[PDB]
Amino acid sequence: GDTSQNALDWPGVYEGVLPCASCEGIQTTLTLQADNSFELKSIYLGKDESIFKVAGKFDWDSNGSKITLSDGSKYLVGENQLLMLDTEGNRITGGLAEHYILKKKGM
Amino acid sequence: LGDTSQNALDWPGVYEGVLPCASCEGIQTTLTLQADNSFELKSIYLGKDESIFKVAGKFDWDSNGSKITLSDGSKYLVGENQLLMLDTEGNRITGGLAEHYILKKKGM
Amino acid sequence: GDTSQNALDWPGVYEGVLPCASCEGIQTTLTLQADNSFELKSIYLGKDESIFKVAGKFDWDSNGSKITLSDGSKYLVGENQLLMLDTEGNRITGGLAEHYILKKKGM
Amino acid sequence: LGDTSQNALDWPGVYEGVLPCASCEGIQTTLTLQADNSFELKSIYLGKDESIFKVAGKFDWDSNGSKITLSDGSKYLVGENQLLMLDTEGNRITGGLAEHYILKKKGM
Repeated sequence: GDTSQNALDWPGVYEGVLPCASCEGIQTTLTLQADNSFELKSIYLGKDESIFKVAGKFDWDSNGSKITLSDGSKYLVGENQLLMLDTEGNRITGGLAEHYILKKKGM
Repeated sequence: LGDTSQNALDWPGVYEGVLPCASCEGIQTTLTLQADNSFELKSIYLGKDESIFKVAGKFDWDSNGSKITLSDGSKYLVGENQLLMLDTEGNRITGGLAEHYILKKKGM
Repeated sequence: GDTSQNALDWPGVYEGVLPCASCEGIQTTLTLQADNSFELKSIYLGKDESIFKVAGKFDWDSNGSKITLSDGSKYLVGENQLLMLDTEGNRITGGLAEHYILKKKGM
Repeated sequence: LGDTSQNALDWPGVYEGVLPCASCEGIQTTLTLQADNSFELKSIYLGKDESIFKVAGKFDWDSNGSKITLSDGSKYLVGENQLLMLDTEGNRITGGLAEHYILKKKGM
């Protein structure tokens, strides 16, 4: 039971501008609820703004540490943040590693 | 005849860079363009879970002879000794990572 | 001047369920205005529904026949329909060719 | 030990099918899985503008030993003499084109 899922005040809204494969950035808002539902809004930055929204349920891993959303995206749940992981749940390395953090709103 | 980049530039060749990756460290990219408007793309998705993509196809130029669209839908502005990846609208990508979208000709 | 752009009552709302690479289908609504603006809504069908929206300007080709949206997608404008084309503006062939038609709403 | 498809099936092998394509005729697909959880994918995007993709990488199984996720994010349900492509939620794809998501083992 000594998990992040139990330890952290994780329900809430997280925001960041994530790297985009073919655009300025993905202005991301990810809202998590205590009932393991979520709302993801992804704004692909550019002259037209293009907005992807998905709402659904997410799952916790067996360690109560990482979540997987219904769009397949994974996050490490941390103190005042979510860290988006690679397709297979590993931390994203390299020069842009910090760009994958979604900070709890107001921080 | 058209006073265009397509006609002005020695654009057939090999271009390389490391592009931003939506969910990985980066995309080590090698894009080879031929005069007959065929291309070959290699993309190594870097990180703890590496993969390699290789794409071959044809590309097309816009009416202005400036921008190319690859068969995978990616667009590039063809420039002097470089390609600049554009967004889906065909616009130059602005912001913090703008320079990360440049593929320079090999040996530069 | 003898073009589809001049001939057709093309402004309006077009709908269809397009093939999806990794889902049931893309329930698509594409609204075109006379001023060459558009609104595209794409619902990726499944248990969570995921919705992509983009609004912007579109361009006509020199023949006044095919349009290109700000997300890069292309359409042949026809009588009471739009026909989505491949990346390079060619008609999509094969067994599923008719699945790429967006019919004007009410038809 | 786990009573799972991963342990039950002779799943290493080559699977083929023609998948639906978002903006082309179809995707003639060949997916090769190895016992060490590495894969090779060939995808020919059919139509008037043909292109060929080749992807190599690793894949991972879910805890139930039933579903695999490739390094490109695609998921499949591993079954008897077939793979079934799943949606991004990992659910079986329903509707009019449901059977088009099956890749059968080669020679079937």
